[PDB]
Amino acid sequence: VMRRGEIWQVDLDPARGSEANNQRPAVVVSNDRANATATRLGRGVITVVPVTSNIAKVYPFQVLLSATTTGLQVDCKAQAEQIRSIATERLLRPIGRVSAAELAQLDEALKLHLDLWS
Amino acid sequence: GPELVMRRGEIWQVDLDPARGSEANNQRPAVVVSNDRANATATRLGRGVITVVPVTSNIAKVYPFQVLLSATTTGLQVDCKAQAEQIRSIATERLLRPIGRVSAAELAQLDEALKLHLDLWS
Repeated sequence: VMRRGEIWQVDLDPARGSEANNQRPAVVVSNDRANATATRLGRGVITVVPVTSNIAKVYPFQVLLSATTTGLQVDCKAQAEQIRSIATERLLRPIGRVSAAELAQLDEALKLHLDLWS
Repeated sequence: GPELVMRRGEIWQVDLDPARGSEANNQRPAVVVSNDRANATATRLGRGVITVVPVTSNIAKVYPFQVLLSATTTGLQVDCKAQAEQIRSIATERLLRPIGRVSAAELAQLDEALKLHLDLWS
């Protein structure tokens, strides 16, 4: 049981170059039928958007996540340009859930970054 | 190695290792799906991250989140299928060489597969 919108701590190592690395929170963004399939076999993959506490300059393909509603300890930003499909074994520990507003803007960021305007 | 001129829809050979579980692994073709503003930025800076869809020649069953890619037009040596469920942002340091490009109809199917997989509507 993992669901779209949930924030999990995930293990991204090893990484190369500007790829998000270390262990960090990430938002599940794959659909829940795929999530259910991945949990079924046990293996399978799920797609997540990594999160960083280094807010700095926020781009239109990135979304500010509130520590107050997510369970995070500080406000972070989800980087849609770092989207990654991961083996379920990289899931470490659940932290929380994004609001509906935050998730909707993350759908917008994904559509922008991947040029999915239709 | 290569000059970083990758653009959306192109097929490039990329190094995905090391990988865990069902993650697409080793060096294999993948389809560039990140927007060309970001890709051109990566060209200008000579570094960045490029979002790709890895490819497998194990056709088997083509699910709605996967797209059949023909050997005739891609420059691939056999028919392959793009796996939207394996979408991954990768360092430009992982790009090995350009292979070719998918057709516009194939890229449109890949757009639909991505929207399906990531639960997006437009």
